[PDB]
Amino acid sequence: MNIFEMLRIDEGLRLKIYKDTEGYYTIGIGHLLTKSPSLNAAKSELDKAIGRNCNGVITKDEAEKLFNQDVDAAVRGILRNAKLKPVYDSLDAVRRCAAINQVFQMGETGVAGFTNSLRMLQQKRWDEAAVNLAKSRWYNQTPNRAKRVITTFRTGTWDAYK
Ligand SMILES: CCCc1ccccc1N
Ligand SMILES: [Cl-]
Ligand SMILES: [Cl-]
Repeated sequence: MNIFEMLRIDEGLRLKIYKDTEGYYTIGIGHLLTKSPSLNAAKSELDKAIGRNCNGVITKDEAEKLFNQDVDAAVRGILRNAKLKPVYDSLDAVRRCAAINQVFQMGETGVAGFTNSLRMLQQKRWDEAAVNLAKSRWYNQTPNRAKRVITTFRTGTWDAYK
């Protein structure tokens, strides 16, 4: 297992514009297009990201390309963050995938305010961090996914992704 496979599992793959769990226009492998509710803004955003007139539809390769860029951006966002960086570097490889997942789904912002969890993870208090992480709107809105990420942080194995 690796980050791409993991995220492909959590986000799925859709080649036509769709609405995410929060009702926002998205495409491909969880690639957010816009928070606005105007489909047209969304199509404009898609065309600009792809570089051609898509008319709301993309190819598999195009999707995968956005996905590459997006995984990369996420990691790089983590590395640039002062609160995040030190934590991330303290983790092993599996757990780092779980960190990237979260940032991919919620932004560096969202994650940057999980202060108490940050600390617990840095101290390697797995079970404690796991409980703390579940006390969140993130877990409450997307429990199945949050469960898999939390298990991942908790155990350092790919079991939740089976
Ligand atoms: C709870 C925050 C977990 C975390 C630590 C380091 C980098 C990214 C993320 N998501
Ligand atoms: Cl792009
Ligand atoms: Cl879910």
